[PDB]
Amino acid sequence: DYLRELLKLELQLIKQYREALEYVKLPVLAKILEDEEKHIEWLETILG
Amino acid sequence: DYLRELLKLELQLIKQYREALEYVKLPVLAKILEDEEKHIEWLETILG
Ligand SMILES: [Mn+2]
Ligand SMILES: [Mn+2]
Repeated sequence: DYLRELLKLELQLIKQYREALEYVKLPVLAKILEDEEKHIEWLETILG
Repeated sequence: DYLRELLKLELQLIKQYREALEYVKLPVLAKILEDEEKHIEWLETILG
């Protein structure tokens, strides 16, 4: 579950990232997004 | 403040990351940590 909990925060994280991106074209914001998306696939992979 | 709010979630994120790392030697967990740490410096840089 610890792993679910992180998958949960990350998923909460991106949304807020994506919110900013509805409004501002800030490439560094889009670049964090991309890592978290990676970050979230590893979680899913290791959750099975 | 939107930027503070993200700096805030990230900071909340790592802690939970670091918690797992007190217990488990999972290199992929340590590798996320590292990105978020980057993720957090960009925030600080852009917060000024
Ligand atoms: Mn992440
Ligand atoms: Mn991050």
